[PDB]
Amino acid sequence: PLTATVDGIIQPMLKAYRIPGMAVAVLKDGKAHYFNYGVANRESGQRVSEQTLFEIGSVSKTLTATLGAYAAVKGGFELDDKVSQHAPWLKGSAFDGVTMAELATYSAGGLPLQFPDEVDSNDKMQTYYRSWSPVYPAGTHRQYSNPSIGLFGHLAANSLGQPFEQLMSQTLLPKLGLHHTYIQVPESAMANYAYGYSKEDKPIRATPGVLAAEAYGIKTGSADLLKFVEANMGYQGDAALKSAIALTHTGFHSVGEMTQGLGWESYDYPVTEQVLLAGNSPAVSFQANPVTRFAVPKAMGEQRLYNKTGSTGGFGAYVAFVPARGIAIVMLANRNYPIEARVKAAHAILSQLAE
Ligand code: NA
Ligand SMILES: [Zn+2]
Ligand SMILES: [Zn+2]
Ligand SMILES: [Zn+2]
Ligand SMILES: [Zn+2]
Ligand SMILES: [Zn+2]
Repeated sequence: PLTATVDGIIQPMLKAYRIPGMAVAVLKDGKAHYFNYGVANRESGQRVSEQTLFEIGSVSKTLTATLGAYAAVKGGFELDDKVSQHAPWLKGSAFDGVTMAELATYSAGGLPLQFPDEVDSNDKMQTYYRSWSPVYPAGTHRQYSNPSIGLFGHLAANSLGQPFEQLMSQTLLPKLGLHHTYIQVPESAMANYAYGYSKEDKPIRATPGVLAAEAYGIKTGSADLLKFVEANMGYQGDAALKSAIALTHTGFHSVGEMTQGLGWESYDYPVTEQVLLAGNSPAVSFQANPVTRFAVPKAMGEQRLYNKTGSTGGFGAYVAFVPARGIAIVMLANRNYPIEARVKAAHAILSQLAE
């Protein structure tokens, strides 16, 4: 049984981690199912719905990756192009020796998790990339990195002659049928925007930063985010967007049991909880690891679990889907609670959905 299942997993988790609100959406047998808990705003008491806007943090990277793939499919660049081919200001830099695909998959050579301290203007960002010295040879190490995929999204949008935000809001989101998903939440929708809650229980929301839109800037609810997942299960429409989504299901290297694609990370299905936790642990996400290189990028197919974790100061999100079994789960919360718990919860739920 569906509702009691989700409730049984989710609600104890909300109490244990003091999660004020969570929106959950699952895909099964071709239908969306919504389960909503608690409040978007603990002081007003406004209840969470599938239309409540959450910061989804790095789940945004899957949309950025899709935009990037779309630009590639439309001929703005080839994934194997050197980065400086698409960044005149980077010619002569280390990015002469880095591909767009490496940049998208955090394997450029040791770009850090966050921009350094005062790399926080466009002009200082440009100087930063220009003067960057690789820690590792290109394509040998995976180090999860906002600068890395941030630059990828930025240059990809530029290859079509548009700012990232414009290409996302005027082309990609509308073509995916996502009309309630935002990089900047309009006044008209501000009523739906949840508050995040810090470790100290203060209401907070993410602020704009250098390449923040690209790396972790999407606000959306569970309904829209599930629609994006549905497009990843079977999109039939514009051939280009279909081809783009297909590119995000391509694997470029692996780290242990996890295969890195564009935005999505995936596992061989069926996958155990232990393997899913490991692939999403600090061991993989907060340090550089040598990769298992692929002879050529590989279409990963349907017998996979695809996922992405996402966090901001006040928000915690998780998404996972399994195309061959037609199941997916979206979990959006307004507290940045341990990824470990997100993963157990989702695994327990998906396990039941499969059955
Ligand atoms: Na069974
Ligand atoms: Zn239902
Ligand atoms: Zn500054
Ligand atoms: Zn630029
Ligand atoms: Zn629209
Ligand atoms: Zn696919």
